[PDB]
Amino acid sequence: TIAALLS
Amino acid sequence: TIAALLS
Amino acid sequence: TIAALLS
Amino acid sequence: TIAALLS
Amino acid sequence: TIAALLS
Amino acid sequence: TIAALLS
Amino acid sequence: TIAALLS
Amino acid sequence: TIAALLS
Amino acid sequence: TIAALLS
Amino acid sequence: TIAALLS
Amino acid sequence: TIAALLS
Amino acid sequence: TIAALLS
Amino acid sequence: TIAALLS
Amino acid sequence: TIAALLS
Amino acid sequence: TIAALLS
Amino acid sequence: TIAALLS
Amino acid sequence: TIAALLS
Amino acid sequence: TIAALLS
Amino acid sequence: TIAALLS
Amino acid sequence: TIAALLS
Repeated sequence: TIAALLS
Repeated sequence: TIAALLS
Repeated sequence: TIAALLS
Repeated sequence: TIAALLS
Repeated sequence: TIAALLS
Repeated sequence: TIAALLS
Repeated sequence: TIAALLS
Repeated sequence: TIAALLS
Repeated sequence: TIAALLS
Repeated sequence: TIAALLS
Repeated sequence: TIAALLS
Repeated sequence: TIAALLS
Repeated sequence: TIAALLS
Repeated sequence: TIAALLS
Repeated sequence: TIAALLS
Repeated sequence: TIAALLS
Repeated sequence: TIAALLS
Repeated sequence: TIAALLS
Repeated sequence: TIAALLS
Repeated sequence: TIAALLS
């Protein structure tokens, strides 16, 4: 699993 | 903004 | 089970 | 926004 | 089961 | 917006 | 079963 | 905006 | 399944 | 499964 | 923000 | 079990 | 901030 | 900002 | 068990 | 497991 | 700050 | 700021 | 386990 | 500031 947020 | 879920 | 919230 | 449930 | 909301 | 349920 | 709303 | 669900 | 919205 | 939102 | 539960 | 909050 | 519990 | 969970 | 708070 | 926040 | 308990 | 938990 | 905060 | 726990 990968959960990512690039902001 | 980049949001992702990979499973 | 995978639960996620990304904001 | 991403809201997810994989079950 | 896969549930998702993307907005 | 995308709302989805795959079951 | 596949349910989706795209708007 | 790009929204996608792939399963 | 693919559900997508490009806007 | 991949759920993504690029905004 | 990312809130996740992998179980 | 993996629980995480990232903000 | 990161709050995590791996169990 | 970069947030990620990899498991 | 691993519990952590990083701020 | 890797949980990271680069800000 | 880091507060951790590895048990 | 860089916060990480690796386990 | 590695828990780190570089600030 | 650098804080780390390695175990």
